[PDB]
Amino acid sequence: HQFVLTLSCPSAAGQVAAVVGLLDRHRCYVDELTVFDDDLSARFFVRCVFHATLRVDALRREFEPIAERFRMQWAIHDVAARPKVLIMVSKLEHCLADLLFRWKMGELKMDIVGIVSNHPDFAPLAAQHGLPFRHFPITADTKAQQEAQWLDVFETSGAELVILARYMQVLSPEASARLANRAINIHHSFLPGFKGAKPYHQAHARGVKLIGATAHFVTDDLDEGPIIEQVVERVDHSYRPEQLLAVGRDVECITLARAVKAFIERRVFLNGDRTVVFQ
Amino acid sequence: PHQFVLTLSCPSAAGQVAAVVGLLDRHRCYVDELTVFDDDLSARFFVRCVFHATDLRVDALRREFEPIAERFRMQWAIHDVAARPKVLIMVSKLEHCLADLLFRWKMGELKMDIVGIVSNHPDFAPLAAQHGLPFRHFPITADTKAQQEAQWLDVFETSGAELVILARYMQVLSPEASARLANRAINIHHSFLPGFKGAKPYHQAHARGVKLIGATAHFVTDDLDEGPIIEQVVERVDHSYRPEQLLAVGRDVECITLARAVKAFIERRVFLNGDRTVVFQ
Amino acid sequence: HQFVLTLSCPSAAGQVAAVVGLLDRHRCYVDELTVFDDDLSARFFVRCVFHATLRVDALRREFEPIAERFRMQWAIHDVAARPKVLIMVSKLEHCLADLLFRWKMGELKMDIVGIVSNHPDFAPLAAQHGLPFRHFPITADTKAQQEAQWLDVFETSGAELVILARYMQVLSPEASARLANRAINIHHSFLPGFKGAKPYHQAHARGVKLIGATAHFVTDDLDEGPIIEQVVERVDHSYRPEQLLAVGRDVECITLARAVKAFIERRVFLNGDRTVVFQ
Amino acid sequence: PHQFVLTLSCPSAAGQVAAVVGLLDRHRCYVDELTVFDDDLSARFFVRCVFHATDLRVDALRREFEPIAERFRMQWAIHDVAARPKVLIMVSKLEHCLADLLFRWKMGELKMDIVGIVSNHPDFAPLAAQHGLPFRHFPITADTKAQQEAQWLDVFETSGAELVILARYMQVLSPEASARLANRAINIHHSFLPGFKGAKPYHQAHARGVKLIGATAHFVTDDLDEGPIIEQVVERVDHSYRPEQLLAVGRDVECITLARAVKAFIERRVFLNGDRTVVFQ
Repeated sequence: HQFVLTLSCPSAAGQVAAVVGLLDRHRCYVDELTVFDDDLSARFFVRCVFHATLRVDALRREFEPIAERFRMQWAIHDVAARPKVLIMVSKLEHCLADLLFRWKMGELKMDIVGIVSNHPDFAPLAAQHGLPFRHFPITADTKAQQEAQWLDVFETSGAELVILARYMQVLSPEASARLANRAINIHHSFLPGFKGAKPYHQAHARGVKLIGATAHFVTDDLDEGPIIEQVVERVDHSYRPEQLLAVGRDVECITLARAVKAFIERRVFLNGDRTVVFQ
Repeated sequence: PHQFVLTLSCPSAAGQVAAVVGLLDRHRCYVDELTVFDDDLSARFFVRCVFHATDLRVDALRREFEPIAERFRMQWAIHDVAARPKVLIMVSKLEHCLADLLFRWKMGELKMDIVGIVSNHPDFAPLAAQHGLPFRHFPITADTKAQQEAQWLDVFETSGAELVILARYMQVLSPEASARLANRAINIHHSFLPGFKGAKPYHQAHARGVKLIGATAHFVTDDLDEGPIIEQVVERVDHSYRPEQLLAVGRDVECITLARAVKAFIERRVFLNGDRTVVFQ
Repeated sequence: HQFVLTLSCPSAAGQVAAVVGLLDRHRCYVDELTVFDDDLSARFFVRCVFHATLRVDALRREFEPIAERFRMQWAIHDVAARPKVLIMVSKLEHCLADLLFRWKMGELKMDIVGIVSNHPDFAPLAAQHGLPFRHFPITADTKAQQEAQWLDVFETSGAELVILARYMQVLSPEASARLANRAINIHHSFLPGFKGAKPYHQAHARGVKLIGATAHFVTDDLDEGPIIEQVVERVDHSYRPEQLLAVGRDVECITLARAVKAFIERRVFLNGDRTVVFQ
Repeated sequence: PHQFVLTLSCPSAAGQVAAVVGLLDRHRCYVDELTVFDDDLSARFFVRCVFHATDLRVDALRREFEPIAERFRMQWAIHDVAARPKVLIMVSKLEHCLADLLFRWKMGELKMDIVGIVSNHPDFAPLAAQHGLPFRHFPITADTKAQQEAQWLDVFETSGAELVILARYMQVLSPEASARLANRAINIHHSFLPGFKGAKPYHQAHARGVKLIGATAHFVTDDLDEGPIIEQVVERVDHSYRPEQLLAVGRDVECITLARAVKAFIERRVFLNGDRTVVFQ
């Protein structure tokens, strides 16, 4: 019966001794351990998976004063608990279908509390998987009201993460602030970047040899919130624009799944405007 | 078998390959490799064909190719595969690409004849000397940009080089110089996802927490670092890499990316296709 | 409206001229061309995707004397035709489920004429995809007869390919000969090779840093038939035997899918005991 | 910051990290890196910790580590990160791994001191000279296998090298030679999937139509080309690669694989774990 401790704090003497000292005090066998010290942000990170050899509740309570002393933000999760997630989607199926398959097959150990959309298109996909589907359409005069609707479902469902599986509506500053660091977005990426209409036609025109994607945390910042994962795939001159699009969508699937997996396995930490991701 | 390679590009139309293989069959040439690509968006057609004589009057073959090139409006060439293409390498104060190229050359991976190394600095004169290669230092001052280009462009012409490699040569070629070296000069630079402009891009990459570091090799044009892409390569990095460690990765990726591009050029596998390239494997 | 011509023959002068000359004679625009000449087996290979600008039927008819002249094995397939495939499975779901997903999502453009198994485990899965499922159990005294049962299904179904999605019964020499070069198998692979009991425990013990898989054509040879694809994934010392197993199964999925796609897109040719695979 | 790296392995038990960090805190050392791994199947525990002084009596730190090592039955070492490990490189007639290591060394990627290059052949004497490295040629005859090993084992001892790198050294080390170099010699060889035994393995790989070519770097034992694996790498190939082209790829992968193993060793990231290894990133 395992548990995973994660924590970050300002780097300071005695932090490791305090943490391992506690684990030892409560006779915890350490199944996994990973530590990282960022001398530039002056921040320390720990992920520890362990199990007892009554003891875990005592460890949790005694962790409080250590956390206060070092100003640590931390969490201890039951590894058997499946994090609750809400998946948002529009009219593009690929990321949603990919996540549901990885979930079906046991790769992503999470509880999908629901699938929410501005379109009705994937009601049957949600049904084929026994998952609740909520359709909240948007009109010109109801953008703030529609957001409140799905943000309400987010709160009442107990979800701790919102996965934007190619949800195509721009989130308001207030939505983004409210979901800051508890929502993961996915989009395509190019080297060099292409902005504006028909980016895959631009990428074809420029004859790029790589197509990519980036998964990041949603924040209420001027630019994209913190990067979690980036992946690229090699292409060549024989790829028409529609074939580049196909590669991009595939890379979005892998990229999103990696990000989501790292979040639900407690391997992703915020480090200012960037992330720490443990393998 | 003594091999030759025919490369050609021309406007899209029917019957080119038939005409080419017909001529080759008549000269009793065995086709070892044949790659064809039609780009229906740019309406351009590309062929690379490696062949050898089965029993070869190569001059008579070229002569008989003319009616074909004229009919189909082809740009073309037949090279002797044994010939080592002549190349001129430009460098400034950064050693890494120049050193990587010299290593691959010395070990026989890059089969080219380096007619000279040219630089705005004297730093790598000893490196050149150690490899038995001519080195020329042509310094630049605010006033002598045009004069200094004329100097190395002179070396380029008199040496017989058919390719100039900018191995992190950190001076911008004039529009005059780019035009004279059109389709005959390859540049390398670092590439980021997302892009970073201005000073200290590796520090920006670090602060942005990128998980990839890349590089792009391209043919040189007037549009600074943005000519036709030949090759792009990236390497995975993570949160533990400080700016100077990302810099080390970028320089490594520049090396591999440039070497790949130069190799495709000397193996006659890269063709211009407007603002992009066709690179056969 | 596209067609794909594939052919292999003993390498001889005039072979390209004959093929391109015929394509030009019938005003066929070439969408894709790939040729390869193997000077060691002295064998020539061509894959050509084209469309007419009545003409294709005449081309097919006139291809016969050229094929006879050069001793070519060849085929012209309608690209819109979905090759018919039969999938065999036992109690391991992973490859079958991966193929069904890729099929469902339109990546593998094939008609699955049926799923056949020695166990009943994946009947519900088959029903969920609207596919025919046949359970043919095996007992000590009926191994020859059970093979006949699914071989009959294979013949009557019109399938041109049998995909062994971790079908765990050894095929008889007669079955192997009958399915020669029309069936694809998948198995795990290691560097170095591990034979016998618990190969993932052996891989863990030896501390390998890579886990792989190989997809190959079934033949009636002593060793496995021609290799179509091999893939490896990196692992490390922290991977327990059960985690190595998980990576291996994942790689089997990717490897099989690549081989199957290459077969249904007419990109794989036999070249004696090896294969030519066009990208 | 002047860094040190502590490495240790010991039987699994509770309390080691606490004791280690406690000591480091007592000497006001800042922990820069800490990697821990317990292998519950071999019942071995491994730690690598990089640290530096903040306000360092290193010999008092070592002295105070003794009670900890004794109690927990640890094999351990504290190395100065600035120190360049001393290495001896063995080579025969194949240049590729030696040349690759020498380039990575010259360019600053492999921070080690090469105390010498030893060979059963004279071929690479000039390669050593050019890098200012001592070269020793120790030829072998039918009746002198034991005498010749004694010659280069003597160089190993007197040179103060802590690592022998077998850069395609093609003589089988004796059981005595292997024993003296236990945990201190790295070998490289090609690896295939499936495995090929005997003459002309690349021709065999070609005939089998393999789509990958690999290499394995390992510690040396009595067991020929078998020993604790440090690193494995593979490169994709296809039907168009002739046997000699497969060989060229295999040699390239041998270079990369060996270089990664050597770098892991000199960075103190590789631990023995019975018949396998632990390699921290």
